[PDB]
Amino acid sequence: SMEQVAMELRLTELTRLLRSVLDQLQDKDPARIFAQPVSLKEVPDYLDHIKHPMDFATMRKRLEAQGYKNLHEFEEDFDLIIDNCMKYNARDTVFYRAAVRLRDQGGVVLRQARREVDSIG
Repeated sequence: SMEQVAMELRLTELTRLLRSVLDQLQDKDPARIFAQPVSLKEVPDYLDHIKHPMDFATMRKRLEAQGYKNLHEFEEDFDLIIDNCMKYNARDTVFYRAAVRLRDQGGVVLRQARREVDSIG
């Protein structure tokens, strides 16, 4: 149908905007601490601690399959990255501190993304 196509174009455009959002958030992680999944070869107990692992490469795969229906879904995944880290790692670690800085810096980007998503519909 024509409606299915229009819906698909909206999803494609959301995907375009989320790709730009994802790029901007990942720039706030210049150490690349959150770029890839935590290695289960190197942290073999990780899944005993963290039930829903997340990372920027895994988000990017979902994004490119147009797997985010709305900004809320994308934000859920970004929040997992931060929140997982802040649980597994102690306050005095470069990992925890990196997550805090990512959260604080990403807040700004996500604030305007929400306005853009609502504005353009």
